[PDB]
Amino acid sequence: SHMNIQSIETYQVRLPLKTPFVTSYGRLEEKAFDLFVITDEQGNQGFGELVAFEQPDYVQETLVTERFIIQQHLIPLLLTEAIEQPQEVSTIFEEVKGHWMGKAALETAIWDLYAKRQQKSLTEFFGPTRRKIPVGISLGIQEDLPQLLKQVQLAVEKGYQRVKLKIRPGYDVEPVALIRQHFPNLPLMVDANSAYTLADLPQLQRLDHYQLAMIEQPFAADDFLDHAQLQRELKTRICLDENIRSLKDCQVALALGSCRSINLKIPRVGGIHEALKIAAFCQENDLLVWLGGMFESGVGRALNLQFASQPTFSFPGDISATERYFYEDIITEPFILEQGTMTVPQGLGIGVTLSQTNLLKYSQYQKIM
Amino acid sequence: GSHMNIQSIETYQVRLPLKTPFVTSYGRLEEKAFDLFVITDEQGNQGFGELVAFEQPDYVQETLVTERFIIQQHLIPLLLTEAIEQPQEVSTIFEEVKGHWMGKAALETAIWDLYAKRQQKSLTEFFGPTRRKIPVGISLGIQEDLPQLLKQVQLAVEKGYQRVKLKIRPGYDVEPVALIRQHFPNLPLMVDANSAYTLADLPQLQRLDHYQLAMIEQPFAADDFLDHAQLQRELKTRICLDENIRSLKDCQVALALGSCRSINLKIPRVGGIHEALKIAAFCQENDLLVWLGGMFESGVGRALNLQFASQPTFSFPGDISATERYFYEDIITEPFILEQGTMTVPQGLGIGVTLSQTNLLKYSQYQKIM
Repeated sequence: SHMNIQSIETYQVRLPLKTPFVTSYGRLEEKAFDLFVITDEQGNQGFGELVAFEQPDYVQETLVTERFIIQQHLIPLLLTEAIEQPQEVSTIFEEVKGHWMGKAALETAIWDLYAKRQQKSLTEFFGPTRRKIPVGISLGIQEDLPQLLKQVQLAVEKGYQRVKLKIRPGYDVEPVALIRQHFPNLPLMVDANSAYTLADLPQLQRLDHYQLAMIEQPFAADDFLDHAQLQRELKTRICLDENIRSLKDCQVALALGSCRSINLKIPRVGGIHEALKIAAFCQENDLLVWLGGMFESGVGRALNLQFASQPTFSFPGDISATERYFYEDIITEPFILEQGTMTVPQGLGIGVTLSQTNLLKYSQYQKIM
Repeated sequence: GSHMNIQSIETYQVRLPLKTPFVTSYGRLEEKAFDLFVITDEQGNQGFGELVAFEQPDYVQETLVTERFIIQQHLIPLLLTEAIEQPQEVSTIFEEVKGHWMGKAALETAIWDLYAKRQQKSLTEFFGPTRRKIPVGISLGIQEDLPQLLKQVQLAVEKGYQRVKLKIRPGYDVEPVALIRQHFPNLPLMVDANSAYTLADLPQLQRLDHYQLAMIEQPFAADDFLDHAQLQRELKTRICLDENIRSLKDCQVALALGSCRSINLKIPRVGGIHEALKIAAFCQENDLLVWLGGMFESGVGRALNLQFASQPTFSFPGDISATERYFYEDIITEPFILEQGTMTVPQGLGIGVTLSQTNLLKYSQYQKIM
């Protein structure tokens, strides 16, 4: 009675955004994502989400291309061997190069399935975990400092224990100074989104005076050497994102001295097994690791909350209630956020149940096998 | 004005019959599929480029179908946003697209070809010093029957090849190498490890260090820099990286970690000619032996490979062969000349080839994108 996949179903969902995306390729009025439902011989069902964007701006994977790699190469690989432990999936997919998000979509669903098989919450496989966890908040560029200061104040009023400010060349030292002045002990970090170059090192060093938790990806998404040049000169921890796809990338960053913090995203790293290996390595080498979001639906969000609930993830991550980005979700229950703290879903697997009514109005169904 | 006004873009999805079908985890492939792109300006000049990506993501992540999609959905629209004057502008235009190196190169290489023709020059006139004819190497798979192996090496040498590449595996390395170095103590020989080894096999690889090998290619994982550096520090022989080198920055990291002393360069894998030129230069500046690898290109990609590899910096013969070595027929009108291990570099404007309308009709599906 080993895990014997009876069927695989998928929903191509398009969830309306409260704030549509503007990309170099056009506008996006909704976040598109594919859901995968893997049913075993027992009737148990594992849920997974393909979160890849519709354009290769953040990273190379896109929804349409990963969707193809899943049906043409990954699913066939997944269906050849009987799986005993979810950790075996990463090994099974090993022969497929790249396509991390496509792998994660299927791999995370197998972990969910396995958990349900054991009649346990997936959290039971992540070692010690919290029931509720503080989450951070991120503010975009606010040229009107007074209003920005207003935002931080409301953030603190709502109990958020950490704040992230997006930053760019002509907007960094001034706004960070203002917030550090009105909030001396507030955990603060900045997000440079690759907006700087090595020539801006002088400017970036000024931030060392404001006790920031970290400065995220100031240089190119594919750079290690420039970041190392900066990290050597900074007391503040530099954080990498796009560049960290696996345990080995963390090992290369550590070797080069590229950073002292890692932004971890399960889909970007290919799944839970890889995310777990990366988190363990960061713990052993003083690399502050935290979890980031990717506009996931409730399916991916549930998993993020559970994974981020481990004590290790002490720095509040980028996780919010689904309604922060959407009007509705495709799962039946809402996540509860009270004073910057969210409850970690309990219940078998990821602890969420699909909303057939909403899936019916926002998605296209298809039985792969 | 001196800008290339693109009037039309045409594509051909080709499937060229292989003399030896591919065997993949997804099935046998009787032909090498690839897409050709033709970019015509207002003067009637036409640039040719090729999308070489395999039909499965086993070598590298890109696949023919997915890159084909990225090209029409993202790259072509981007390509058409500026009135391009210099081919170097393409890689900058494409910079915002993450990854998709092979898709980028397909169009980027066509623009270089178009520009050269526009300037009334052979593409070689843009690669600095270049040779008219160049020696190419030969590859040889695993051969447990040493006697025959020695026979094939004897054949290659008799045929003029000045370098041989042997596929190697954990229980098959020193044996065939020692045999060849004993019968050809002066022949340039390299070994392709195809990521079949692990760091624990160090002692076995060290034994190879005493056969004057030009290099040992990617003994460890395709995405590894650190294990390779550990090995490299223990060997006199040059370690060569491939899958892992997508840009100049990747070479900079490899050099900083001491991962290798040689680079397998493939234009498609690197995103085009511009990045390839930056990589070759950095290699020449840092004593990294660079050579051109192959990807079963049709005559379009092959013509470019010969022209780029003709630069004297590419001292080590690369994996470039006549199209006949892998295919029955080609989609260009003329076969490449190969005499005693030496191939003729295409002269003529751009990459110097003309498409075979007859063969394109036999082996491809046409589509006018713009």
